Amino acid sequence: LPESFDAREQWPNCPTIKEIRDQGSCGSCWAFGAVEAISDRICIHSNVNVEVSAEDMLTCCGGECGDGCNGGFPSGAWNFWTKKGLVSGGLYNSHVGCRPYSIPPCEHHVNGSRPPCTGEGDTPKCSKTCEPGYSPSYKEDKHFGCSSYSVANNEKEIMAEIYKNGPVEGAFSVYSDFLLYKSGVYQHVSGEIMGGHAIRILGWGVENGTPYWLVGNSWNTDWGDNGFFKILRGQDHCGIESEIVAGMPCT
Ligand SMILES: *[C@]1(C(=O)N[C@H](C(=O)N2CCC[C@H]2C(=O)OC)[C@@H](C)CC)O[C@@H]1C(=O)NCCC
Repeated sequence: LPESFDAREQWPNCPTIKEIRDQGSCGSCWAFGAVEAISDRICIHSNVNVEVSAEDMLTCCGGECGDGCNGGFPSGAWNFWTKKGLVSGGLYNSHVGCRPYSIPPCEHHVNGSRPPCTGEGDTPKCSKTCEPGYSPSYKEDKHFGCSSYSVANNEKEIMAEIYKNGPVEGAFSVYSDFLLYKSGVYQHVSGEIMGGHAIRILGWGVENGTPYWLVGNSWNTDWGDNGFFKILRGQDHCGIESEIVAGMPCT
């Protein structure tokens, strides 16, 4: 395996890999890490480009994935993709796809022009219909996964999975010092625990002798490094290597 790897550069024909979304004032990271990676993989293994609906995942999976805006289970999300499939749907107010995200973007621990985020956000309804004007129907717009699996807590295996099949979803413990991340390789040194956070791992590298994972967060582009961040790799730091999940699209 190479010393560094950036899925954005390796798969130029898949622009979703470079995208950063905004989960808004809702604990839907579990859903975002999943639909983002799934969007990437649909493109990688179908060379079609689809903005997979975070809304569909968040609202219609149900108990199998956890508790909507109150948190969820990454592996459960990929299961939903293989069982019920996912329709398309872009950013809030984009009118792109069957079910665009319904929760407004906000400022995640940074100052900006958008309203500040509020942890208080209710899970939107599961509506099996597409926005007006969109075709085909909800049922016909479903994209299915044909496998859902969990990658072992093994650096090399995780790198191999990304190298061959594309970005994966992962999760780690977020402490307050992570909230102010701006650059460099993140390593937890202080701060109260905020909770578990699901994200998208799209590569790896070494910065100043420090091995890291290239990760895309779902807190918009003005947080961190243009929406992305790097975290220590190889020591299951904050559990970053302990909950890796992925899957392959049908056909
Ligand atoms: C993962 C999750 O969404 N985490 C939270 C979060 O990202 N936000 C909620 C409101 C807007 C976000 C923010 O800006 O937080 C600062 C927080 C708690 C993480 C830092 O609860 C979700 C998950 O599904 N839980 C289980 C772990 C996989």
